Amino acid sequence: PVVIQNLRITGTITAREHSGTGFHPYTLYTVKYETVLNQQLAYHTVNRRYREFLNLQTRLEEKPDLRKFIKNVKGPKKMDSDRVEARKSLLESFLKQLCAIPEIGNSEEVQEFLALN
Repeated sequence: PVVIQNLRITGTITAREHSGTGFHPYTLYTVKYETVLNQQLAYHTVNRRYREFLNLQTRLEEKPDLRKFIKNVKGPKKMDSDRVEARKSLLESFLKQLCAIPEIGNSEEVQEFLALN
């Protein structure tokens, strides 16, 4: 029932967190996408750290009913432009493949990651 289109990573934001003893920088990937209704379109942006992509896969894998669907979906594993580009490409295709499976795209896990619900 959720219709997601045109999902891509458009850039990054380098932010900061407190470790408890000081501040540390970290990287968010900016993911933009649209949702369709029937003829309305909503624009969406969510910023997620690499670790958040990895946690998403883990949440799905923790659940047998969902894990089955993503057996063959290549996901993340726990400047050098070629590597940055390969990472952006990997993460993008990961999300797109997840969204293309109704049972996964509509899961609470993907919805939360994408800030849809």
